[PDB]
Amino acid sequence: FLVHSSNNFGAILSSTNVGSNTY
Amino acid sequence: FLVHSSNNFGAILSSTNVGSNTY
Amino acid sequence: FLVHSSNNFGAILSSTNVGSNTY
Amino acid sequence: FLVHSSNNFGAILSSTNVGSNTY
Amino acid sequence: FLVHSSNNFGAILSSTNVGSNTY
Amino acid sequence: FLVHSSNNFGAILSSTNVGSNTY
Amino acid sequence: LVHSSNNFGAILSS
Amino acid sequence: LVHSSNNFGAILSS
Amino acid sequence: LVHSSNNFGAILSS
Amino acid sequence: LVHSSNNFGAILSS
Amino acid sequence: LVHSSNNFGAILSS
Amino acid sequence: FLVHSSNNFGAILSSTNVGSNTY
Amino acid sequence: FLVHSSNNFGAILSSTNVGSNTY
Amino acid sequence: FLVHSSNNFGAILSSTNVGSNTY
Amino acid sequence: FLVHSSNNFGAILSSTNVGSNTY
Amino acid sequence: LVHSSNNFGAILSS
Amino acid sequence: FLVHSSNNFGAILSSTNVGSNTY
Amino acid sequence: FLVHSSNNFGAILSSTNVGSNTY
Amino acid sequence: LVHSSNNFGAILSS
Amino acid sequence: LVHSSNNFGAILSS
Amino acid sequence: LVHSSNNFGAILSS
Amino acid sequence: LVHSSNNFGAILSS
Amino acid sequence: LVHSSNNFGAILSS
Amino acid sequence: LVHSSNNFGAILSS
Repeated sequence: FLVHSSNNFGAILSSTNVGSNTY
Repeated sequence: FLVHSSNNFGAILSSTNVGSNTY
Repeated sequence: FLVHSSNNFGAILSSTNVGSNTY
Repeated sequence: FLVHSSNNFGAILSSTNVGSNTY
Repeated sequence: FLVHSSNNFGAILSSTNVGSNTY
Repeated sequence: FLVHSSNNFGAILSSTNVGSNTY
Repeated sequence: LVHSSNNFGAILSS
Repeated sequence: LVHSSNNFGAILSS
Repeated sequence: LVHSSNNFGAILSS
Repeated sequence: LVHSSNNFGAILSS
Repeated sequence: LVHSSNNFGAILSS
Repeated sequence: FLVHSSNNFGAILSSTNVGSNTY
Repeated sequence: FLVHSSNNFGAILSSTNVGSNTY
Repeated sequence: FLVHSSNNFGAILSSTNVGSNTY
Repeated sequence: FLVHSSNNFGAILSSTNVGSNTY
Repeated sequence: LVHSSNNFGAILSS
Repeated sequence: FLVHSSNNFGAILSSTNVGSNTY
Repeated sequence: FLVHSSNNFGAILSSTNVGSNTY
Repeated sequence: LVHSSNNFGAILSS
Repeated sequence: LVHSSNNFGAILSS
Repeated sequence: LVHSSNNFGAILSS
Repeated sequence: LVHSSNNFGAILSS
Repeated sequence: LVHSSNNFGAILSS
Repeated sequence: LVHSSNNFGAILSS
């Protein structure tokens, strides 16, 4: 058998910025 | 058998910004 | 047998902004 | 047998903005 | 047998804005 | 049997910025 | 005393 | 005393 | 006393 | 007394 | 007294 | 005086997909 | 004086999809 | 004086889909 | 005086995908 | 008294 | 006087993917 | 006087992927 | 012969 | 012969 | 013969 | 013969 | 014969 | 004969 187990107990803050390109 | 288990117990804050491109 | 199990117990705040492009 | 189980017990706030493009 | 089970016990606030484009 | 186990108990802060290119 | 067998749903006892 | 067998739905006991 | 067998769902007892 | 056998889900007892 | 056998999920007892 | 001038003479194809999140 | 001038001479195809979330 | 001028000379095709959420 | 001038003469193809997160 | 056998998940007892 | 001039004469293909996170 | 001049005459292909994180 | 003075709009002559 | 002065609109001559 | 003075818009002559 | 003075816009002559 | 003075925009003559 | 004075933009003659 195959078992994928993910357990998260903490706060996560993710910020992603893509852009600001001048052509 | 195959078991995918996802467990999240914490606050998650995600911000994504795409754009601001001048052509 | 195959088992997909998703369990979320925490607050989630997601903000997505796409745009602001000048041509 | 195949079992998809989704369980959400927390508040979710999602904001999506698309637009603000000048041509 | 195949079982899709969705269970939501929390408040959900979704805001979507599309538009504000000048041509 | 094969077992993938991921356990996170700490706060995670990730910031990603891609862009700011002038052509 | 709560006994649950083959629980695929969400069970909430208070 | 709550006994549930083959529960695929949502059970809420208060 | 909480006894759970073959629990694939989410069980919340308070 | 909490006894869990073959628990693949999330169990929360408070 | 908490006894867990074959626990693949997340168990939280408080 | 202040002059904002935007001139677009080419075809623009924009595709945006937001979603497909399981909780 | 202040002058905002927008001029578009090309075809524009925009597709936006928001949704497909399971709770 | 203030002058907002918008001029569009090209075909525009916009498709927006919001929904398909299961709770 | 201040002059912002944007001139685009080429085809632009932008694809943005945000999502596919399992909690 | 906490007894855990074949624990592949995360167990948190407080 | 201040002059911002942007001139683009070439095809631009931008692809952005954000997501695919398991918690 | 101050003059910012950007001139692009070539094809640009940009691909950005952010994500695929397991917690 | 096309003469345009202070053109803020779009002028198309064919 | 097309002469336009202070054109803020769209002028189309064919 | 095309003469343009103070052109802030887009002029297209074909 | 194309003469342009103070051109801040886009001029296209074909 | 193309004469351009104080050209801040894009001029395309073909 | 192409004469350009104070060209800050892009000029393309073909």
